[PDB]
Amino acid sequence: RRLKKRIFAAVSEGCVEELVELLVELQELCRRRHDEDVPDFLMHKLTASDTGATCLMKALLNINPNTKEIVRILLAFAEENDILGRFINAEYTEEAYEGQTALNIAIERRQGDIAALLIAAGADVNAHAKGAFFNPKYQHEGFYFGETPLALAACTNQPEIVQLLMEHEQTDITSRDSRGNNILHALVTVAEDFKTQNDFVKRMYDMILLRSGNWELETTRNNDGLTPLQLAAKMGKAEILKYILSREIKEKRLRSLSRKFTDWAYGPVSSSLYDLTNVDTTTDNSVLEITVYNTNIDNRHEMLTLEPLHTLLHMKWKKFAKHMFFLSFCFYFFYNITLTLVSYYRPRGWLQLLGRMFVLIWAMCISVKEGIAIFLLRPSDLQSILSDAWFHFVFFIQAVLVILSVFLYLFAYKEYLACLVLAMALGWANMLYYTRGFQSMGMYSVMIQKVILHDVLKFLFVYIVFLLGFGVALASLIEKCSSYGSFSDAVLELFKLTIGLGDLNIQQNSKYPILFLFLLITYVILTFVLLLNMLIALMGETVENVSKESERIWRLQRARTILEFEKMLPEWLRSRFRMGELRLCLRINEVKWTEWKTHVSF
Amino acid sequence: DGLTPLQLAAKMGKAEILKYILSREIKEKRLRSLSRKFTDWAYGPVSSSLYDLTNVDTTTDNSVLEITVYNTNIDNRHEMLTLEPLHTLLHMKWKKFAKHMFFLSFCFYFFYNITLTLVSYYRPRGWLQLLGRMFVLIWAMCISVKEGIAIFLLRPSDLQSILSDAWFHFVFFIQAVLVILSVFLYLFAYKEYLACLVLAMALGWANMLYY
Amino acid sequence: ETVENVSKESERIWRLQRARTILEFEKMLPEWLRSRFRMGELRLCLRINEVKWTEWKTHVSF
Repeated sequence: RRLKKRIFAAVSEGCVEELVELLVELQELCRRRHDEDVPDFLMHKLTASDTGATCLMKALLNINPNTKEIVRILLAFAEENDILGRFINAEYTEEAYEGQTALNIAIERRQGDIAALLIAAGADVNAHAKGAFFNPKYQHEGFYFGETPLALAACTNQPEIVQLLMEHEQTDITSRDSRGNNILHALVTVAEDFKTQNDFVKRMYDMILLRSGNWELETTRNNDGLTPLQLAAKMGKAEILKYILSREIKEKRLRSLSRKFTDWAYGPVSSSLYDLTNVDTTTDNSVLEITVYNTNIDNRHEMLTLEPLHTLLHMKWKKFAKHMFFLSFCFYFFYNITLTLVSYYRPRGWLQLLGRMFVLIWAMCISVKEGIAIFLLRPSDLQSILSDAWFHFVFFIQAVLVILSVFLYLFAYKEYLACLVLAMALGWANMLYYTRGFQSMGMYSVMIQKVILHDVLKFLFVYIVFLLGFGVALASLIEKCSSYGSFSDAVLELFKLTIGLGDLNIQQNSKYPILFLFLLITYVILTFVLLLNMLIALMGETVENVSKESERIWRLQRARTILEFEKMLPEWLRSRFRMGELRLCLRINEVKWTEWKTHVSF
Repeated sequence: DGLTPLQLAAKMGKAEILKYILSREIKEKRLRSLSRKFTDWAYGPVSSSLYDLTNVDTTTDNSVLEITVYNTNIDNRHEMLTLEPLHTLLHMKWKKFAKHMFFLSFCFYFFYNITLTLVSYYRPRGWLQLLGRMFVLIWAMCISVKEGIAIFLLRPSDLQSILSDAWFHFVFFIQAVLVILSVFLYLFAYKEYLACLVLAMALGWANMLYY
Repeated sequence: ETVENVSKESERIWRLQRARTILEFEKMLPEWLRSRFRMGELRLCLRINEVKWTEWKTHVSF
């Protein structure tokens, strides 16, 4: 009741003589045997009852210029009463830091010598700090480091303790923690995608993999089924991905770990074989399909520009995707030409039935294809971000409008013309999707979507309240017997007056003509001059901001087209795999006239 | 003037001395009551710390939050409103009780303007309008007296010089007095109530951009 | 020129207008219902907790 808090206050600040006198006094209080329990009474007088923290963690959490010898005499006292086997490896009891033993706090607080002192004293290294704070839901709620002391020494940039732990006998390196991660997935989750100056994590990954010297750390999957390569492609870290995909290590006994084998080099020309184990579309979930089909990252073009992704997409294009894209565009052009010629020569016999049937067949095909492609619209993050969720909707709406027009035409209903001309107008406005094949037209097909979604929806969501306010404030003072008779004619007159049409004549059948004229002049100064040109200043800002970022959007849209047309193929006709076994080992060759010349000029 | 060094450094707009004073961690004993932030525990990047809220709240009548928000004579007000314990204080003060009050005020003003629009559109060129005229008159008297108080406290006359929300008090008060003037001219024999009523309705629908 | 100069300075103006709305709605309350004060005595001592992933990583990387 009194010695426990006394020794807990004693261990904190570092009064050594008070500490050793209270430990020998605790030994005398232990000497009078109450014959209840040998270890539980010692734990009750040594560990706190609320948190679970022992005197060792309290010594380590509160470092001071006399912090080593208090741990040494405390371990000597633990060594004295035969308690050290269940004392130096004690964990928390609460479910917050549940598992955080003394070795983790020793490693985290940059105390390497105390860490080696505990590991030489018989500390456990396979401990798992599996508390909920250690594996939180997001990145901002807790410290995720893989809950092992080896990964904690690796992520906090202390390579001394990493070398000190890998040379130990018991420290299993491929130990998978609660999420499934080994040390390499934890190193990937800590790393930073932007090229910062001293990035320790690439060096740590390098030396840990070379110190292990086995393929096993590189290919174990976590609970989501992702290797470190697929995980670094998932999270969007371009530097670790660029290191892993092109890893050239030259000496013998570390050569099966390499992934790029340079075959021959001469000046700037170099031919090299890359490895394509998990970077293809052979398997169901790979680096190409991950780095193209993401939405949760921003540097997708920073990842799609490095080999063997760039040459893989070029070979995949010029082998079989260019002809499939131009063939799809030709079929959609003939479908829209046939729909236009049918809907223009409407009967106000035997020349239309051929001409109606191809339209109906291709409409049923397009509707069921988009029905499948929106049935797989499960993640609902593709809807949030601009990447090609819209065109599935518009193609499906045009197909169902065509088939609804045909089924209303074959019956006695004469409202088929509305559905048919909406189908034809939508079908000719959908041809801008096929302007992603060129380079100078992708910047013109993405601008429409960025400007409609960013600016014009905002300006219309403000302009509707001025339109409604002045519409009822003008229509309600017109005497019933000029043009402003109803609400829904005054709203049309104000819309005509906004876009430069319409008559701003004086004489409407009012009883207050000066008030009517003042409201009309105020509306024209608010929306013809102030609101409209402010919208055009905003649209200029959006178009300027997107036309300096057009080529990234075009490359990403082309890559998504590649992988969609590649998934469209059957299992046969995928006889276009890359290269025979060396492993797949795609052979590429490139010239680097900029790096060779600055490498030589020094 | 009744200002501590903390309130003075918030008044003059000096962000560096304010950032030093509000988060002052001194670690040795005998200089620990002078500290204002007590760091409770730290682990890697996660840190939990207790800050002090003596003169940084709205408990007293003149404090650092009320000074650094309600100023006009400075330019770096966002440089001061982004440091703790002001940022988390405004977030807690929002999500506890101010979000519901703001959305409730917006819903009441939307229903007041919908009722004013439906009354002023179906003008008689009986028993369906009197309910419909009376809620408009009650909420107009409430809004007019609220803005009358809020412009009665418009003493400094530097809030008029700088864009911060002196305009909307004027426009809300003008729309409220236009509504009550239209009602009092409608209950008499005057037929110039339509001018005041449609100016009130147009101003009431252009005032929804404040929300 | 004005719209370009204000749309690169919009988020400051929005944060300041939100803060003025907070303090106005807080002054609107009576003396009762200000049972939403921050934290009991240690002094008031608001407890906050934050992660600083940028300062920790550059502090560690040296």
